[PDB]
Amino acid sequence: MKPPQFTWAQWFETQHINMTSQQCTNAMQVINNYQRRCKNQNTFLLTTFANVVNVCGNPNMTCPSNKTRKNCHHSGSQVPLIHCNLTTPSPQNISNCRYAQTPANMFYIVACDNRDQRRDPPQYPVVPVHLDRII
Repeated sequence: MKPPQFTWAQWFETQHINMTSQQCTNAMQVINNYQRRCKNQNTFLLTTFANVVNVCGNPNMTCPSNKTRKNCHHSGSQVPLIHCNLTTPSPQNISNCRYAQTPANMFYIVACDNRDQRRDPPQYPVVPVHLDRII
């Protein structure tokens, strides 16, 4: 779920780029405090926002998660990543939700769209809006 103060691009950056600690339990507190629930699984890509914007310039392909959508783009190269998995729920005290961490080196597929006219910076006309698949 996206909180209202974020554009889709800003929420993508928060969930998948800005890993605020190398430890999943700490990093996940940010996502979970914003969306008011402990997310069951989440991938952080060890790459830059600018690098993902450049992936939006690669050829269009069908999104693995939706046969009807053609706004997806393959990374071309692999990147390091960290996958976080919920081990310990706590729906009445989100702070005490714990995670495992799994490091890997994989390709990724992102969905991209035109930026939010009012709120996204003009610097980037085309932005990532969803992490569709890791492969």
